[PDB]
Amino acid sequence: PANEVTLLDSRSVQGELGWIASPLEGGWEEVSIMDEKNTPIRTYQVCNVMEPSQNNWLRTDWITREGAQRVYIEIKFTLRDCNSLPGVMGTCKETFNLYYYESDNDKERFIRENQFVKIDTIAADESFTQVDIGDRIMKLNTEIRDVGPLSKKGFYLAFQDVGACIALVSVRVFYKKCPLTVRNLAQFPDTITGADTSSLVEVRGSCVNNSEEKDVPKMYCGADGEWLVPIGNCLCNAGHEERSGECQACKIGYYKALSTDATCAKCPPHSYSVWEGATSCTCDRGFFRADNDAASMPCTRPPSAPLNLISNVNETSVNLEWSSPQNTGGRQDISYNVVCKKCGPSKCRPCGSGVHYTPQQNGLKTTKVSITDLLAHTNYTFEIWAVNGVSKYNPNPDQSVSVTVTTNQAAPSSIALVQAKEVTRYSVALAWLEPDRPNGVILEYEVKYYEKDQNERSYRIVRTAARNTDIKGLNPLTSYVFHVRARTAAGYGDFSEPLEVTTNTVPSRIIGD
Ligand SMILES: *[C@@H]1O[C@H](CO)[C@@H](O[C@@H]2O[C@H](CO)[C@@H](O)[C@H](O)[C@H]2NC(C)=O)[C@H](O)[C@H]1NC(C)=O
Ligand SMILES: *[C@@H]1O[C@H](CO)[C@@H](O)[C@H](O)[C@H]1NC(C)=O
Ligand SMILES: *[C@H]1O[C@H](CO)[C@@H](O)[C@H](O)[C@H]1NC(C)=O
Repeated sequence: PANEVTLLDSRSVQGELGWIASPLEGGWEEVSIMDEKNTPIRTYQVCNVMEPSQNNWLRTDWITREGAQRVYIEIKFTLRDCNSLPGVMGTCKETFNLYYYESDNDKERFIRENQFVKIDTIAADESFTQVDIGDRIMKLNTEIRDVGPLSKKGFYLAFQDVGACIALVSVRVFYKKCPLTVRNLAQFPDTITGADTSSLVEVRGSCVNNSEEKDVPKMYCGADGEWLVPIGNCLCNAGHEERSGECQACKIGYYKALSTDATCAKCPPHSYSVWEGATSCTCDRGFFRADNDAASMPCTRPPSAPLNLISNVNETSVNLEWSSPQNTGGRQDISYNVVCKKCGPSKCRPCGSGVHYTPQQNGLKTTKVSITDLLAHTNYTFEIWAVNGVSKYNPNPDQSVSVTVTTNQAAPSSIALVQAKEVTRYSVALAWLEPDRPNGVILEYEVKYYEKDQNERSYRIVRTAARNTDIKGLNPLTSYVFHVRARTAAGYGDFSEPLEVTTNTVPSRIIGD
């Protein structure tokens, strides 16, 4: 596996591994066993089970420990049951002994007779047998033992047969490491396991490119080569976000302003980021951000012109009313500034004075202002400007609309004749005269209507340029009241006397059928 590093494998070793036996003859014997396919595997067998005592040694070649302290030894072997051999009770054994000795000499010519250390007496437990199909062996035992802590450049493994009936099929020697990994944006290197089978090796992580440490990244390498639960983390730098084990630049159109931010966010309305790894979003053309700001908050724009600009005049005092613009851009910080003028295109200077202008004349949150005390018979002109937190960045006169007005201009008279031209079950067509004395240019007419009955009465308004209108979508057989008034730059005339019209049962020709 990725957590094991093989120091020796007898099955890999080609062509007579070869191993020192003592005695050289009559002890452990090398013989090749045939697998399913392909090549032979060198094994060692002895079954000297009729002898009173046996001491047969077999020793590997020198094995480097590399950097390992704790080394594992996996032995696969077969064992013939003493009971299956006739009359060998008392001589025959079911175990063999395993030893090692550490050495800096990789060239030892003879098996040592003293300095070895016993790893264990190895027994085969029957119930743990495996079927090995590859080498054609029905009952194979596998036992693993471990040694350490190892301090020298290498070591020799030795097998002592005391009188068993045994074939050593394979020997694999290895150490364990926790494999290279990335955890919480910190890299942890391949780490050789500790000195004992219980050891934990503390490893400090390194921040990946390109991120910064938040809390010191640390993780334990367990002796089984598994990492334990890490602590600490690194955070992706601004303009980057965690993907896989890496901090990758924010994708086009996306941004991350601070390292403490989780992931990349798409640029908010009317801002964009044209480069990867963006920490900011450039405002779109015609769009801005106020000094009081969040780069997460969308860019905004100066509003459109205020709507339904309506003038009323009384003597020298001009009262004005308007409505919120169609496009705020948008923000709720909108306010209005009024602009006075005197002309009658060229020149038209400010009319500068100490006038009011009540309540404000600038930075105004309401839709009304009353102007008082300016001079009497002259044409003035007003611009009402819709303002917001931006527009100091791009002021334009189309953030305002104008009304030309004449002071001391009288309001128009009332209408005094309004007629129902055609009545159907759902509609009333109206027509009316111009007022006797418009006293100026008529800008539009307003029809006001409602149900005669006060309960469930809804007041509605229709505006028109012409002197007629068709009021549609009404209740049938229902009594309604209509009034009309005209507007000029001097304001509204008084409404006409009420005209009462009851819808009838005449079919609608629009609906047909
Ligand atoms: C305010 O402006 C109006 C519109 O221009 C002026 O009315 C015009 O006056 C001239 C003569 O000065 C006439 O020839 C036009 O026929 C008028 N226009 C209209 C209403 O049709 C008015 O004179 C100006 N008043 C002041 C005091 O400047
Ligand atoms: C002018 O406006 C005020 C508003 O209350 C009103 O009292 C006064 O009657 C108006 N003048 C005329 C000519 O009616
Ligand atoms: C981070 O450093 C690596 C080398 O470790 C370098 O190759 C790379 O350019 C850096 N990351 C960026 C900005 O792509």
